[PDB]
Amino acid sequence: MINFPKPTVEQFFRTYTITNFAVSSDEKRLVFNANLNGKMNLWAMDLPDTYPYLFAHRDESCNFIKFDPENRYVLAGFDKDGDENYQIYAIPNEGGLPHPLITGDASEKYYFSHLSADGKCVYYETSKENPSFLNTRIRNLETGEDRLLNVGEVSTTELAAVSENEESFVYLRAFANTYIVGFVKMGEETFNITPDPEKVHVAMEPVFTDNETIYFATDYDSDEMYLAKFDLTSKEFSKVLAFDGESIQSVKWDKDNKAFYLITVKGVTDILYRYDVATDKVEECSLPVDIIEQIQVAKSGNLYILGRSATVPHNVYQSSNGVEWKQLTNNRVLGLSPEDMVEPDIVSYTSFDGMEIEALLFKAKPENDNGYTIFWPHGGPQSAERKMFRSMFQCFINRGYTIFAPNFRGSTGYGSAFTKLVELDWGEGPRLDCIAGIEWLFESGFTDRNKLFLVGGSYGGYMALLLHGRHSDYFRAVVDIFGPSDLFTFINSVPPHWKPIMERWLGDPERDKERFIKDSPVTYLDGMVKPMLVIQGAKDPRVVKEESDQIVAKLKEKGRDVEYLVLEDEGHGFSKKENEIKVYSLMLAFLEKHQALEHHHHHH
Amino acid sequence: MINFPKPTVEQFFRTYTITNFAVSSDEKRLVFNANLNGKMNLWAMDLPDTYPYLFAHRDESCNFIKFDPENRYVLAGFDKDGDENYQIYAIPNEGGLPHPLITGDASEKYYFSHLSADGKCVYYETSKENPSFLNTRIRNLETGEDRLLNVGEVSTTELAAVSENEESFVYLRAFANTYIVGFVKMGEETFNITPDPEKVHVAMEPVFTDNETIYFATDYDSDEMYLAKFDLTSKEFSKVLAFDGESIQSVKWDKDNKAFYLITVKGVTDILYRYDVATDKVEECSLPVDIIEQIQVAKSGNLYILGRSATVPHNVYQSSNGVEWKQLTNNRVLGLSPEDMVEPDIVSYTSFDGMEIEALLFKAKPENDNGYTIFWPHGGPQSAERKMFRSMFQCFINRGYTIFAPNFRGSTGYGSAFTKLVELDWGEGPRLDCIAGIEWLFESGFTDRNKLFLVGGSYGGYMALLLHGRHSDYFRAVVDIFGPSDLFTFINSVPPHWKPIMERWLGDPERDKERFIKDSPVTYLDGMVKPMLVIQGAKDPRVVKEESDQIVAKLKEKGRDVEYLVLEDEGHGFSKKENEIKVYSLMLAFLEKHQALEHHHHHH
Repeated sequence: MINFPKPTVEQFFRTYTITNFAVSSDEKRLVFNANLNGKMNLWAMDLPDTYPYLFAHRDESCNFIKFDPENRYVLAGFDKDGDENYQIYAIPNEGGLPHPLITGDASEKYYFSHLSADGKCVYYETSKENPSFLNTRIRNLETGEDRLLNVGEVSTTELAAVSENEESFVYLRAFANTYIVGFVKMGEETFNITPDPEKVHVAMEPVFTDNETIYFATDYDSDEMYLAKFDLTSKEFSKVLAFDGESIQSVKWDKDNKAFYLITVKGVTDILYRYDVATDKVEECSLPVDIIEQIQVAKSGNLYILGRSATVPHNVYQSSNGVEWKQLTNNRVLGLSPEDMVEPDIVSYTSFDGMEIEALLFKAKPENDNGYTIFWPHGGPQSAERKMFRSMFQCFINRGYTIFAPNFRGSTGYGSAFTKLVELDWGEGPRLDCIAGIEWLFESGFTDRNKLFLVGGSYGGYMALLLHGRHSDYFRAVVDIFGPSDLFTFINSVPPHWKPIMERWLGDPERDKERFIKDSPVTYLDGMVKPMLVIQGAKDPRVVKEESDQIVAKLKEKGRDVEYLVLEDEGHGFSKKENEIKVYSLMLAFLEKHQALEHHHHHH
Repeated sequence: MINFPKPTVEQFFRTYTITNFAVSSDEKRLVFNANLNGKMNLWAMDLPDTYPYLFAHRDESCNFIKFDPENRYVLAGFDKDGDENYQIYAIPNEGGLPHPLITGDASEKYYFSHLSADGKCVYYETSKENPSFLNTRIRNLETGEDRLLNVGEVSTTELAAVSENEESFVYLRAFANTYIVGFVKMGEETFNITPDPEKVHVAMEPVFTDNETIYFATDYDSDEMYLAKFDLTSKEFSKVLAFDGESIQSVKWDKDNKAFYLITVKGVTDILYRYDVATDKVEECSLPVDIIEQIQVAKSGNLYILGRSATVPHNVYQSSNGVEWKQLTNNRVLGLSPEDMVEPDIVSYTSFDGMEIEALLFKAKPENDNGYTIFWPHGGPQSAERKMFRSMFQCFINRGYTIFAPNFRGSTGYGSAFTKLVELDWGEGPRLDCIAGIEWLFESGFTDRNKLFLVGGSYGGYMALLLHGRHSDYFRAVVDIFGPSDLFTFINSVPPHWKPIMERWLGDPERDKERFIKDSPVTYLDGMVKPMLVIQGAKDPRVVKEESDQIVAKLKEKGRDVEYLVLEDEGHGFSKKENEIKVYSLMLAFLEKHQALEHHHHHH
């Protein structure tokens, strides 16, 4: 009847992000962090009523939310403008204004570790007197007394679990993202929790089941993360449950049912399992989305997840049995449904050394298809592109782009060994996996030559710059979103507590000088001749602004076609809607103007 | 445990407004207009799910919302930055971007009147060819055809109801706010719906129950508005149902139960009644709030309202039967409950001629009380101050102010005769009502001399200016929010279609020269010695910018303490949160600094 034009990119601009949530011990309140009003703030629902209200006002990113078990307060962590100098604040149980609780100087960090079961004692890590390795302290909220509990040594040390009786403590000590050693502290004495800490492995997600037992996730002597157990009395490590070709990334003790909920990564999706300890039996549950951001188990055995799909934005869901899910939030893409968006095809190709590489290909719909492709290397590097909603992707797909995102070596979800391959090799193997995937796109016919764009953020921004420098001929245009450009400057500018990890992840500036030169994008500045858009957040602590200033500066001396957008109030990401939309709008205009006119004149 | 500071002012800044709403015919969608994300936009709930999602993006005020009966579209009307040039847009059933439907030049107005029961034909009013009186047209959505239906004559005329068979039409013609004459057009002939249209009276809210029958509210030969019926065949007018000391202001036909829902005004609250036509019986319903803003009756008989109370913000409720209400939305004040806010005491005093004047007194809480009082003349003037939420009041009360809001002569809610007393008397009767209220405050002890601020908006702002001009000694400082300052400029600057009403409401600038001067604030410019803040929206069509510009320009010539805030992107109100907050912040800081220093030195 009325002729409504088809959807435009502006419809994809009004979707918000939910980063995080928590559920009160009695399940009467669920609080979540979302930029529903244009900036990050905590919102609440009085379950079962799902109409949300503002729970606290702050307009900052939030790193954790914790209910008092006796409902006298809510704790949350907030930084400044993407600072990542998170500190700990308290909020009245009914909401209100955050109140400084465990805070200090603007450059200090205060991370929440554990809350005592009586709600009196907060365990946390701080960088204050120990920037490199962090100290572990306790604040007693009744008396105000604050104690040193553990002094970090050797590498970055955090407190990851505490026994009901507050006599036993599990620490995790990170030497790399793939080498994380667990130890228990009991007397003055300490104990490894795997059989051999000299073996490269991760221990994650420890939980006390007794004052004398922990279970946790580890890939000790395996290519996948499995469920292990450690007995503090006998000091016995045991392998309990493993999944063929899947890594456990989440362990949740359902105490009253003596059961675990376990999330695994199987490539580009997450799977949920229930494990009944007593009957040693495993139920395969069903998730309503493909990618889980967070999960919580209430005392009653109810299950709460935060997750998303390719075609479904961040939403929170509730289940009793882990099989039928009530969707609680209703975060949608304006006027559309999953059918209106594109699911990616999972696809694979063979790389230079015979290694099979899995990738996500999002084909533009014929009706929208503009003939161009965006090659998107994900950020990390020890991360992944997965069936996870980014309004960014579907926005570009709406404008008609095909998108290709390969999980180059270094990506997670393909076992421990695959993930280690980017270590000490940021610019050889992964780059060649990308070139190989580009060649595959041409062979496939889903990309035409001279119609390939290149877009990437963070590590992907570095890869965008690196591919630009050394393989310019492939690309029509490049977008670099906070990409490190020089490895010597970058490894010196990361936060101190990342420094001990950087020797194993990246390398050493003096010992590995030659590799560092060869993998730094600024070394190939002369080869960066295609039009380029650079985007950076001034407050970024991971990839500091200087990495984007220097590369833009060096290009501008050579009179190059470079655009540069700085967002004064953001860090490693865009928590404010205004800024997010500004970035989308600019990337779209940039890519549009660098398509070829290809104007056809017909018989008229 | 944790020492939380007491509620601050900034907690009243995060509350949003809901101005208007509609429910689909099948009750499976409810759409409403709100500035929950900082600007006005349509949000929606898939009932019984109440988690809302964005339905249309526009960032503009919305004057109506209308579902298609066959669920192929939603109509809505938007202006530009508080222009009040509303025009008609269509939105897909699922939501999306509004599409120009019945629109034109930026200065033109297109007001929706009626949609045909098949969803084919849209009746509307436009200023285009008849700015003073308006014309009524019809648009066929299947064909694109647009016919002229009626030409406004004599005074400003709208189509208020259309029969099921589209052969009879009720028009309303307004000569004053208290004088609105109804007539019916069938064939080419027209009849009065009241016996004598020479009697000053109002007819309102007509509804066709048959193609031969209408009911409506009117106050013909009465001091209150009552339910009335007019039979189109026999041309019989009947007085059907009246409520002692209450005026009907809304009339809703529940067709399947042959029943009426009627809302009355009884001073400072609204009351809901059900009237069963078959049995001539009245059932008194209960409301979950004191002031109703809008009401729809679904075909199933279910009841939907939007409203508020002194301590409960705008919210939407639903009922099977008008007794037990389900609150659908959760618009709250951040971290607070009703009990944390102040209910006004209902008070009354005798005025200069013995007339009784009702008033709302908000007493500051002992623990907050700063000892000052704010005197607030409401806007309109043929409006009222009522037990209605304004985040503004509770914000000032929290900071420690007592607030007094009298319903001076001209106010609604105390019968037709009372409402007319402001007509041709803006600056005398009501001015003296205010003075008597101020004298009563002093005598009651609830306000001290030298501790009285004055704050008003619209007609309230005119009154603020006048009270300042002729009576400055009563006041520490004054806030004028978009108030007319000079009656000569004002009456010439109002919108074209408001002009016909203006001779009866205000008067004639030649015939009434003397009174216009006596009642213009700007003739008492010399008496405005107290410090004053002035607030104006640039796009305001009711009280144009020039009314505030000129009074500020004149006070500045005499070196007076005047502050002026213009909001470039607002009209006669603050639809955008950023502006509303700037206004509150500035008012609070203005009133603080013009309190007396009151420093107390202690023995320490």
